[PDB]
Amino acid sequence: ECQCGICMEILVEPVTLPCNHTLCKPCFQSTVEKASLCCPFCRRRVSSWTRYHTRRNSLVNVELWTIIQKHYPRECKLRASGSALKRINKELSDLARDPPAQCSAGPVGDDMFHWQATIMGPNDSPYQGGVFFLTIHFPTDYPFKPPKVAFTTRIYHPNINSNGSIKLDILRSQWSPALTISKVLLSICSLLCDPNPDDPLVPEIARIYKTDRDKYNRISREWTQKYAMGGSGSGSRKESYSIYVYKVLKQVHPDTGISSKAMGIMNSFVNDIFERIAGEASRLAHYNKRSTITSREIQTAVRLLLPGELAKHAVSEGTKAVTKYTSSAKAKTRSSRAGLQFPVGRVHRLLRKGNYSERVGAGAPVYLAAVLEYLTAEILELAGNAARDNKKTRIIPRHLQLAIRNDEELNKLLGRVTIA
Ligand SMILES: [Zn+2]
Ligand SMILES: [Zn+2]
Repeated sequence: ECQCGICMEILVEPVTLPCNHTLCKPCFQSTVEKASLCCPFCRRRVSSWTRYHTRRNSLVNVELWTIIQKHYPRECKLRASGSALKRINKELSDLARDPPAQCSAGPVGDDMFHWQATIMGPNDSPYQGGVFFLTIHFPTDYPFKPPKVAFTTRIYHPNINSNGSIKLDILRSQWSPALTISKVLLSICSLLCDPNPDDPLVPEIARIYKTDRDKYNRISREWTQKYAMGGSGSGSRKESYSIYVYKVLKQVHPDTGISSKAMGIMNSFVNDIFERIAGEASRLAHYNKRSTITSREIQTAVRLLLPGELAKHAVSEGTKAVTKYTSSAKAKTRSSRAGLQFPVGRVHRLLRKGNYSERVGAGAPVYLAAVLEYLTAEILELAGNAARDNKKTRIIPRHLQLAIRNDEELNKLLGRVTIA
């Protein structure tokens, strides 16, 4: 609990500066002794203090060091043996440990430096009942530089403008590494309950808030209604498509099996293709200020990321799936309605879960599921062919690597994925 405000790892050889900020010795030497010679929290000069004590081996607060060592030895010894990414990874764990009320945030797909966040309109405030989405961008120098935070949902606030920019001291001048994204999100919640009209970002809204509060409250609720009516993230657990890879392998090679080690690689392929297409689809949606990812954003992602004929075929399979899905009967399952083996409803959840956008249309998961199915069928067809070469009836990792390397286009697509 008595943690280092920089790295969020248990204080080892804590160093307490004259300003009485404390940071573990590793953080101190890297950020104060090696270059800055200033406190990373309040920026007070500690040059004279650092040189006087480094010569006498008296940087560590012995009293503080002995207490945490006896009380919490396991974490001191675990730690004993980049910084931005790890700090961001520790933030996500902190968010899961003490989830901030009315708030949630998580990375966009597998990109840790780009998060999505939701803020429920605080209770008894004119934004109550609305869900407000925000975009968070962690800089290279995190936590030494602030995170870029902005609203993507329009809101009526004296300190929030049409760009989604948030005028809030801790986001810039008063930012400190000791702050966490959870603390930042809770400060935004307070700002919604108690605007700061005397330091406005939108003077008109501040003047109305200062001279006609009834008006301000009315317009805030109308805006909350018109525009405001985002989770842990993708998580660390690896999804699997074994059920559906098996189904496709049966269609393509009914007399050929696939080993357990090979199936894990197939999952890796499918998960990698999902992440890349959805990630690009997320970029396009944000680029064009669209709240919903649809079949259009998925297609353009496939057109750009897939090579040559794979892209053309995948685009065809995705277009035919959506077309068949729109004309199908409403009663059957979504996968059945699109004529696919891969799970449409499940792909939609994973698209929603990955924080790729505020909303996800019904055509997107159909188009993406059909693309995943097609690419899976191509890999399995070639992998099965590769196995038949070696006089084998069961696909193994070696046959998967062969099929990818022997196909120019698939090698371009999956060559970077590691096969053991
Ligand atoms: Zn530290
Ligand atoms: Zn300080």
